[PDB]
Amino acid sequence: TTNFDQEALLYHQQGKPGKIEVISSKPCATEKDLSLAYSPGVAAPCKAIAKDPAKVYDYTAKGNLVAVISNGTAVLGLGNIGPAAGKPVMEGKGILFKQFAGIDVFDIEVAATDVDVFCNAVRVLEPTFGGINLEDIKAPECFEIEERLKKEMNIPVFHDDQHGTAIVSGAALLNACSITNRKMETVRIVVNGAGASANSCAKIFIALGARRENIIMCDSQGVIYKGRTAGMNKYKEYFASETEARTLTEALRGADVFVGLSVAGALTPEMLKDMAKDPIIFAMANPEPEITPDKARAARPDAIIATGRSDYPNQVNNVLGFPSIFRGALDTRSTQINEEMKLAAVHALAKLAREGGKSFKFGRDYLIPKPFDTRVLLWVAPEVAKAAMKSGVATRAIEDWDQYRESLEALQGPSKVFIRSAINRVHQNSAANGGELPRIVFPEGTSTKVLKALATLVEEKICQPILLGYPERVKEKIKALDIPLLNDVSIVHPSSHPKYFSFVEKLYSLRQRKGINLGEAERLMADPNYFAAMMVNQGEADGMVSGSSINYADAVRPILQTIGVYKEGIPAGLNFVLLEDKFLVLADTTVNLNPTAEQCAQIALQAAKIVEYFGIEPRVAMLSYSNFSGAEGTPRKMKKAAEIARSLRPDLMIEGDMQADTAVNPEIMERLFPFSGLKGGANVLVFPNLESSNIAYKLIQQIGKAEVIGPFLTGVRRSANVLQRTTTVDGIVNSVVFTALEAQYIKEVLKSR
Amino acid sequence: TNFDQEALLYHQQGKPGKIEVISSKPCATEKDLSLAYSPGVAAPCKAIAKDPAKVYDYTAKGNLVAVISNGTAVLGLGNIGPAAGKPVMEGKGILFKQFAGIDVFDIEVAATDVDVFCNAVRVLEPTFGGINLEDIKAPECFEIEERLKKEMNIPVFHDDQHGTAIVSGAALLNACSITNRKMETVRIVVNGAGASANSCAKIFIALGARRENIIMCDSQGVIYKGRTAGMNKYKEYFASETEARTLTEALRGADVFVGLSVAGALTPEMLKDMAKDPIIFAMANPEPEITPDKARAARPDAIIATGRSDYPNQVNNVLGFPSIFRGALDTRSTQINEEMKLAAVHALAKLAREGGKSFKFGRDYLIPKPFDTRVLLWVAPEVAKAAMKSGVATRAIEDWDQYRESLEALQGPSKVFIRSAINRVHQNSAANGGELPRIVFPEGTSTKVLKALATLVEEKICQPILLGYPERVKEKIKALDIPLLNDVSIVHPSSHPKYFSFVEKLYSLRQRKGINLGEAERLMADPNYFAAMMVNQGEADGMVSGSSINYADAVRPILQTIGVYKEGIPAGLNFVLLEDKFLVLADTTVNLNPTAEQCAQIALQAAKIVEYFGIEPRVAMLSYSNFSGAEGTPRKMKKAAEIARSLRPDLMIEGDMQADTAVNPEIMERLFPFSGLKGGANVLVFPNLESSNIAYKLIQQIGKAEVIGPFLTGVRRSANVLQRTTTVDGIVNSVVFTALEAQYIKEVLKS
Ligand SMILES: CC(=O)SCCNC(=O)CCNC(=O)[C@H](O)C(C)(C)COP(=O)(O)OP(=O)(O)OC[C@H]1O[C@@H](n2cnc3c(N)ncnc32)[C@H](O)[C@@H]1OP(=O)(O)O
Ligand SMILES: CC(=O)SCCNC(=O)CCNC(=O)[C@H](O)C(C)(C)COP(=O)(O)OP(=O)(O)OC[C@H]1O[C@@H](n2cnc3c(N)ncnc32)[C@H](O)[C@@H]1OP(=O)(O)O
Repeated sequence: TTNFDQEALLYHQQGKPGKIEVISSKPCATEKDLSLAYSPGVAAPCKAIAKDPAKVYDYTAKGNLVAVISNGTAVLGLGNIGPAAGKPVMEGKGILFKQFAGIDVFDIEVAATDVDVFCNAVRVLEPTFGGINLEDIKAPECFEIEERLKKEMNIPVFHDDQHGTAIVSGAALLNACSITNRKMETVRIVVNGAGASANSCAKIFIALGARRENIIMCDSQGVIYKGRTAGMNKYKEYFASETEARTLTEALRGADVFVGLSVAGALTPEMLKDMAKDPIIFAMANPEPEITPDKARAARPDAIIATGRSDYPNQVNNVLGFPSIFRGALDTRSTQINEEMKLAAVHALAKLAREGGKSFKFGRDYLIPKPFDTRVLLWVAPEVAKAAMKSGVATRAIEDWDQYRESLEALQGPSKVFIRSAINRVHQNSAANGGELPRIVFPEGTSTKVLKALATLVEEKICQPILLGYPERVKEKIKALDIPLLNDVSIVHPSSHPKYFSFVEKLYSLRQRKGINLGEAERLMADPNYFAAMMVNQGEADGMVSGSSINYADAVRPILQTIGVYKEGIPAGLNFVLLEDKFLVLADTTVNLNPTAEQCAQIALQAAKIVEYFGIEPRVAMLSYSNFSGAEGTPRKMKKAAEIARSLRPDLMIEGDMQADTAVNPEIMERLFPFSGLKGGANVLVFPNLESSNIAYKLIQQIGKAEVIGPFLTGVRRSANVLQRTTTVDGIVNSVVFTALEAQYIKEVLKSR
Repeated sequence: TNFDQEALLYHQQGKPGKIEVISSKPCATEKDLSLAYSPGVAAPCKAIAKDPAKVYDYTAKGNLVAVISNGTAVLGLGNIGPAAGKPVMEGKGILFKQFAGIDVFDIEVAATDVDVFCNAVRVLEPTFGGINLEDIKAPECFEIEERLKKEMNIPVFHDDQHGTAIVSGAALLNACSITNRKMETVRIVVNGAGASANSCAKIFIALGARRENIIMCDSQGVIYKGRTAGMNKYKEYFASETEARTLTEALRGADVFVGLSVAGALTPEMLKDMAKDPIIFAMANPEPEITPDKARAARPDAIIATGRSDYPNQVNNVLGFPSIFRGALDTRSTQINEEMKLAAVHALAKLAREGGKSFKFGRDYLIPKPFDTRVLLWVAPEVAKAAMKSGVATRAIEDWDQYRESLEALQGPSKVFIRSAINRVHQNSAANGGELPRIVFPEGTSTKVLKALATLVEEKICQPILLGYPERVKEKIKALDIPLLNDVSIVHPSSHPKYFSFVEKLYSLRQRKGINLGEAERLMADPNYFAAMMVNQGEADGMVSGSSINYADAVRPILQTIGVYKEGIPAGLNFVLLEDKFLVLADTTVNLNPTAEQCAQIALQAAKIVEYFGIEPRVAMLSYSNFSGAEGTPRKMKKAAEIARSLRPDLMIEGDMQADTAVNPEIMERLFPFSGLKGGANVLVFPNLESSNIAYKLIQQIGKAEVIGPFLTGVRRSANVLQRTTTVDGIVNSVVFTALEAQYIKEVLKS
């Protein structure tokens, strides 16, 4: 079938099949380690737990192990396809738990559509798990199953499909009512859809203060009125209204809030006209919402809008709810997830939306936190903890809350969140600038890697790409690769660009005494690399990305000739290694073969200032094959480099010469060279020659199991980066994210002066 | 209680428990999640809905085993409960991952009733590729297993029932082969009616024993046909028509005793009256029915197996389930039938009757050791073959070499490289009459060195010789409380008999390099110089230094004393132990800026070492460039590769190239298919000391791979200098490989 589907298929099938693997968190390499992990040593925890059962939480994974359980009768938007065919989404859901709350998950697909047998099978699994996440079970069975297992089991039971939308949209409505000066007891709500999510929406809205009579529920047969027989059951009567309205159009007349849990296009302009002033629209249907935010505001300008789409503001995404909720539950070793806790989550999210460089402004286009916000865990998980204890369902009290947030941050390290946060920041930047995306030029307009990355990139609003090349030939490669998301992208052929000759004049004037006269300037300016560099220089672009298809020197050279270094700056490649507790910055990985002490120092200063952009204390090591010897050669160079750097930046920890492990490992430093002023391990590593840097970062990238992003060109006046030609597509995507950042930053600085 | 306390903290420290579920694929970024979850995840779903079998292609199913228990028969603690059994189930899981690379969900079920238990497990089938029932008390377990085996279409296997049967079965085959018995005539009595017994009888009969020649006993005595007292459906399976009623009566003239019982049950009288060449399987835990020394005291002709590791012929289940399930899953089988269990038995037995060299088949080696790295490669394919032949397989394995490759991928260097080294050292010693390698450690007062030596002498790795003032070294040894080193030889250099002969030698070597006799004497008083000379003159087999001194100062007296072999160059070499492969990095320590020629020779040295471990070396000359050959190191590395290829035309040697280009074959094929390096490189030669040194140290710290070394190559005798940043575990590894280098050199010298 399609391209994206094929990618997903290969994603699941390549290497190890599936998306999860169960590994040891403790040593198990030697026979002794196994004598502790298994017999005869493993008897010790058992004996303990046998005598004091609660201690299962102390000696086993339970305190962080959640079950994602399903019979696959309501998978995503695919319906009743079976448990086995539902296994990939349950593995996926597990991944969300791990990435957002650091929770371990076993995905359990049960072959039981009978409620009775499903519950009998699951109930009895309780000793194994810290909590149960029911997922993708069709209505009305899911209601019966969750209600039953919620009490029969002494660990939390939570069907996300029912309550996620209710919780998140609950927060969104709290804030929207606050903006429009509504009080909920008077708010008239209409819910369209009778799936698993609808009932929980009405209940949560009432828990927040809305009145039942002011809420009207609809399904495929229309308004769910009291006394209806056609297509009803026990649970659809739970919120049947005694309203006179019978069609969807009639329920929404003079209405305040629309909660759409149905089908695309279901909400019509006629319906919109007859809502109350400042109508609140939740169009949560999948794959397309009941109406797009643009159509809704087109019909009625005072509207407030939320979707399940990330393309549009106010995305309600279930990922805002279950990770923090289960987190709070597990850390308090709670017996359930009750209404007090769900409400605690609702309010925590809502409050979070209502409160470095830029930040999202609270308003009609910002009603709830963004999914890639690292603070949701920090804010929500503890309020859930608090609510669990206050309700008495917690069995373990949390006393030190700061210490608790430390424990939560540890769960959210750079290997999980750095890129996520970068992307968010790009979004805060564009949003805070009236929404324009940075204009980024790609001189390699026919590069397969580049076009494929741009698909991802344009879809997620990271930049506005401009491609360079012959328009017919690039439109052709784009069609051959079947990437339709790029039919709008600007394509420019340099020689026929209107600003071409002014560009050549500029290059000429810049390099007329460096071997480039008008003839030659014209020649060079016809080259996309040069044209791109000049667009960036002249402000016709906010940044540029090249080198996907040629060696670094050739790609970087026009950048250095056109844009040049800023005062005292030095052109230098820099990469991030995204580890779990920290990230390391490596420089210079691309430009300088054999930098002097002076040059190494400046590189250090540049990397340092970048690290600071990310709110980290840079701690710098000048790497060598030597430990504090200062011997003739590389040792003296790196020692002097550290000395110079410290003189220009006396506030920073900068040390050298030292070996790499001495540098990154603080115990080694304290045990062997405690006189060193570098403490806590360095996070910035500058190399003595191009061999060491280029080789190190590439090896780490290939055989280490840590993401590394870059190289990023530092030292230059305007925004430009040269990819490693060995890059992957996902690599280019990460690169362009950070180029979008650099571009946004530099544009901001230019607009100040 | 101290071992107990250690185990407790082991479980309590860091993350509670012993397991965590991690992603095997990228899933941090927006794109990655759009593939791991909605909307991309719809694609595999839609596929599986269409063809349920594809659940094996797009999910962990084909490598996921449930270790399921209710905690009614946990280890040797009995009916202790589901929550209390959780630690051993996680543990069992760790064993699955380590011995077969199988992922496991530990499932502790709160159900003592057979019908509800079975109803809960039956319905989990879509989740797992197989079910390993564990620690469920008899007789429930019998009913449960038979039932779920019928009801479920994925393999069902209660290891407690069949493990001892299978392993001791292999053992019995071999023991009978040594003693020239045919199974048809062998008289067996098995003592104990636990979960293990019936399956023992069943497997023995499958191997050729007659039901009539087998007697079962429990606490009340012989299980005869027509006995009523305390019998049940399953104790009837092997009721004998024997006239014997006591155990002692059954064992009279018997060939085999299978003890699945209690300590002391086998007595000299019943033992005296077993047949000639009695076979004793004393597998009670914690203590055997009888110790091997006492059984041989009573009957010298006895062959003995225990469940304990202290003694030869250990019967341990860990030899069974990992390959059994491996074979099962890889053929995507619907069950584990008797045919497969037998395949396991026969393969285990054959493997024992066959690293560089191995053990001697006889009465003290009837089966492989539990930690034999050959087991998975040997057993899993025979299980698979049996699975296919018996029709329970749903996916045929076509290429057996491709399959053994895949199993090697599962049991890669990160799990077994050091293990195999240790085994190889042991077998070298063993094949050479038990002499341990003489390794001299000049830093006799180094705490890190002493701590490593504890493990080293404990594990029969070498004969250490410490250097320093005997007083101060014993003083520190007592201070650190390491009692295993009260026997170790300690030498004060100037007080050694061969001291002056050593100084003369140094003199004659360096009399024209700035050293006359006085100076020679003076230097030879230095432990580093003394150690070097000791190794040189053969008064030691090797040396390891550099724990408390910088590398240059440590390595210099070695190079001045022992020196390089012809055409050789001193070079530091490291291994990176990854999961699919190991990488070799050189030269990581000595040469600041090796020439092309030097880089070539370094390459050759690394190559020969890799070949020593049975790998095809593939060499990349690293640069900041891809096949540019520009002035500078690119040119140097291109030339280096050309020279290497000239000296070893049979090898894949290529350059100049970047590191990702080198280790990654896709990059290479995508960008530089003209190159002669195919399949990724495993030997990486660096253009300078900065790059090599920084690389191995960085990888070691932030990478998640063990890195071992540096090892000094190019020198005439076995000597290595540690990185001063080494940890103690680092020193034990280093000394392992030093022992190997030492053994090898001694062997070639005797030629
Ligand atoms: C991602 C990867 O895999 S990276 C691959 C490994 N790295 C490489 O292949 C690149 C290695 N380095 C080089 O090739 C060279 O140092 C280059 C290309 C960066 C310099 O280019 P050269 O051909 O030597 O001189 P060139 O005229 O092109 O210099 C470019 C411009 O920037 C300036 N410039 C170049 N390098 C520097 C530097 N370290 N510091 C300050 N200014 C510099 C120059 O002055 C020049 O501007 P100007 O001539 O108008 O004054
Ligand atoms: C694990 C880690 O962290 S390593 C840290 C980084 N590595 C280092 O710091 C060591 C840096 N390298 C060096 O300092 C030098 O290369 C050393 C120590 C290897 C040798 O340096 P020198 O001071 O010249 O040694 P020295 O002059 O005493 O001679 C060494 C002996 O070995 C020989 N030798 C030394 N290097 C070599 C070589 N690459 N090739 C062949 N022979 C050599 C010499 O012939 C000499 O013997 P000779 O006296 O008969 O001529």
